[PDB]
Amino acid sequence: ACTKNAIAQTGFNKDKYFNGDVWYVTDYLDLEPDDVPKRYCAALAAGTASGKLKEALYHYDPKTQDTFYDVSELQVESLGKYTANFKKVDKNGNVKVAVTAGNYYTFTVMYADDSSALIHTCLHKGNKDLGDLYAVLNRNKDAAAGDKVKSAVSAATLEFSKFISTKENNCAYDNDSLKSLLTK
Ligand SMILES: [C-]#N
Repeated sequence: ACTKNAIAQTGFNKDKYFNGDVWYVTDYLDLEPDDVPKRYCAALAAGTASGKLKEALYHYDPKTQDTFYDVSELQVESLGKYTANFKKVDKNGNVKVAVTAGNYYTFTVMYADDSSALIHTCLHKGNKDLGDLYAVLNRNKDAAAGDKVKSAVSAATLEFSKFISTKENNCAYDNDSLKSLLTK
C-alpha cells in the first residue's frame, strides 16, 4: 500500500514539465520492494495534446524483455499533483487494455528544472498490492543525478544512496513512439 502524501515542488512550472518531451528514469526508490526486477527501465513523455494534459509511459525489463506502453489522461488535483487513468497500448497507440476504474496512478512532481526532476507515484492496478515509488528523472538517459535533484531527494527526507540506478541496465528507448503517443 501507498503511505506518502508527496509535496509538490513550490513554484512548479507545469508548462515546462509538460512540454511534450521525454523524461528518463535514471534512479528509483521502491518503498515496498519484493524480489524485484532490480533491473528496470522506464521513461515517459508528458505534454498537452489538443488541450488535454497527457502522459505516455514506457516500461522495459531488460532481463525478461517484458515491454509495455501506456497512455494516460491526467486530471489535476493541485499544482504538481495529478491522477492518471491509464490504458495499455502498443507503441503506435492501439489499445490493448482499455481505461478502467481501479486502474490509475497518482503522480506528484516534487522537484523539476529544465533537465531533471524528482517524482512520487502511487500505482493502483486491480487487486495488486503496490507501494510508493519515487523516481529521479533526467532529459538525458545517461545523466548522473546532479546536485539540484539530489538535494531535493534529501529535502524529501529520503536517502539518495538507497535509490537503485537504471544506468547499469543497458536500456534503449523509442523516444519517437513516446512523443507520438501523447496524442493517442
Ligand atoms: C511502477 N510503479
